[PDB]
Amino acid sequence: SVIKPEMKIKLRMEGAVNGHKFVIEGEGIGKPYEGTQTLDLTVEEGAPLPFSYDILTPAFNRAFTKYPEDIPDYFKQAFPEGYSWERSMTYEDQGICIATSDITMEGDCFFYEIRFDGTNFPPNGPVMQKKTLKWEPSTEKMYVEDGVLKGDVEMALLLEGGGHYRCDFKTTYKAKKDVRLPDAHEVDHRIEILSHDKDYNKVRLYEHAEARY
Repeated sequence: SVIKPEMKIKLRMEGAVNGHKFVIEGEGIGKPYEGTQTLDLTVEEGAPLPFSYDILTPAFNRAFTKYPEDIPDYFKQAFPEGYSWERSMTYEDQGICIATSDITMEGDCFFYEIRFDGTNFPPNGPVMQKKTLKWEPSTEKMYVEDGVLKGDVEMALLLEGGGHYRCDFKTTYKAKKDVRLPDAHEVDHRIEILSHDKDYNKVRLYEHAEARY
């Protein structure tokens, strides 16, 4: 098929959180049909990041999802032409992020151009005080609306002092060509920062994702 069993990834994210501009370069590799991938990410502008890196990690490609044969795979169908997504992330303390990504393919390599913007995070909140530990595993509900695919997922960041910091993700996924559309289903996620240097200038990031009814 067009999507090979092993695919490389190159990316750039440009963004700003509470007005702090940053840029991150990324390269990685994954297995699209097994729904796994690992990225090496490097801050190239705006170091040291004054906010929690975890708010960024889900912005760093549902092509990397294990899809059963009887659910149409919106994402792998979309290539070689590719697809884009747009996402709002509404945190429980009125911090808000918006991200977009345009995903293309050249050979055995995905390319992402990501924009990430976040505003209104409280100065003593867990994002600006870097109190987050990891995202809890999640279940994203995939559904069709306006001829495209949407995903809604209730997210929670585990916090240092125990407790959780919650966020509602809404994503719209837009294939660049006509594809077969699935029925409502779910995608189970696990995302982990495997390793990082002190200020998260270097980060190694892993996701596993699998679709089902």
